[PDB]
Amino acid sequence: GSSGSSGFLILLRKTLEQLQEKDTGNIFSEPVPLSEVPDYLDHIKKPMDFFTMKQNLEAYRYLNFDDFEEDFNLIVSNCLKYNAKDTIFYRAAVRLREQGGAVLRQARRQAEKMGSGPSSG
Repeated sequence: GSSGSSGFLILLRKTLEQLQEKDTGNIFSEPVPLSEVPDYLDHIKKPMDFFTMKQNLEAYRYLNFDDFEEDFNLIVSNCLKYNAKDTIFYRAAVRLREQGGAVLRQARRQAEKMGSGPSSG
């Protein structure tokens, strides 16, 4: 075992929320239904969402920001790779990737400042 890494967990939980704030429509807040999209995966190799990422996070699956960030990226990618600008979910994902960036950029420094060494503070 190890001393334990909790602080990092909190930072993530707090960050994820910030991202949601941007999503006022809650288009990604929930996982896309297969009943309406039988070929969902057929185009998406790794389907990620705000709800899905949460579960993994609560399961201590994300130990390094990079990972916690990856999931999010997909949420937008799989959406921008499956749908087109014309659609809604598309324009909604673009905003998250743009604005959200600030959230992941502000929280990133924290996950690093935690350890007084490779990052000042």
